[PDB]
Amino acid sequence: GSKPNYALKFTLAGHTKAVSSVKFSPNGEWLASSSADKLIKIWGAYDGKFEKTISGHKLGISDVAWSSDSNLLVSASDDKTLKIWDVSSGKCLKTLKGHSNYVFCCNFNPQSNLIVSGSFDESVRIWDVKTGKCLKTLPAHSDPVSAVHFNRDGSLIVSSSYDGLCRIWDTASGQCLKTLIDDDNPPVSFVKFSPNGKYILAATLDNTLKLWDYSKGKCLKTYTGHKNEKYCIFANFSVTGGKWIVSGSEDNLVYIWNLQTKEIVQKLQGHTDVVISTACHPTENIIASAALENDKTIKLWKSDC
Ligand SMILES: C=CC(=O)NCCCCc1nc(CO)c[nH]1
Repeated sequence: GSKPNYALKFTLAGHTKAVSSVKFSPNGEWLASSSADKLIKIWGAYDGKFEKTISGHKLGISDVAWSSDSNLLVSASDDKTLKIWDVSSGKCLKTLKGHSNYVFCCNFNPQSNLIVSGSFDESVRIWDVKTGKCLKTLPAHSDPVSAVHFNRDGSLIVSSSYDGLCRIWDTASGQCLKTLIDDDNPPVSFVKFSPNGKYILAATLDNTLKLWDYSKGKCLKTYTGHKNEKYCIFANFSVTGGKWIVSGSEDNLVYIWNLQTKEIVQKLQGHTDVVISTACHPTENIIASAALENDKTIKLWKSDC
């Protein structure tokens, strides 16, 4: 139908501190979760079945991301490192050292030969997956980096910061192409490219999501109704059914908007703390949501539409 009907199917318990991120594997089989408890957990995407715990970070994890082939994860930790993991063995393949403060956000490029990271040290780093060597350090921002993401062909990186800026970087040179958002405030708490790489979805700590045209550098859509003044809450393009924007909220709800009309089409109730992270399954109408330390659970929601 025209609106989704997401309903709770599974609650995934096991993290012992706040969950920080959840991500579906590109092949759809797995959900990965990261937590302040220093652990990564792997779960079945369709039945929530616990698969394994991946351990090694010395302090909490703020983000985890999948390689394009679903075989590797990268994690960003308060221990100032990223780790690359073999999902099948659970083994740490590489430790990426160079940031001078907490690593907050990470992602592979589509090629999955590079990792991008953002840190409280105000830099963005670009890493070689094969060697674990730092290829480039970008003096990207003047406050902690809240998000980093590659576009569809890997030629661009978008970054956001508490400095109030969203910047787009040429991957190959590390040089800045555009400052898309240039305000002193509010903090930009999240950014990512649209699936086709033409738009950027940006969260600001004034309870606002905006969809930007990258080429024109202009705001096309605004999404409001949720609460977001403190946390770096992820947002998603839902594309398997109806075309939605999905975000967590500091009122403990998942918000779903119609991307074109900007109307709220569903609010998912169940969590008992801030919904910090949401993920949309690559082929099924399935949302994963995760909450902070009063809750510490992940929820799987399914819709017919
Ligand atoms: C204020 C800090 C805060 O939001 N802490 C919660 C755990 C980390 C969530 C998280 N958000 C992103 C967006 O790139 C990465 N990791």
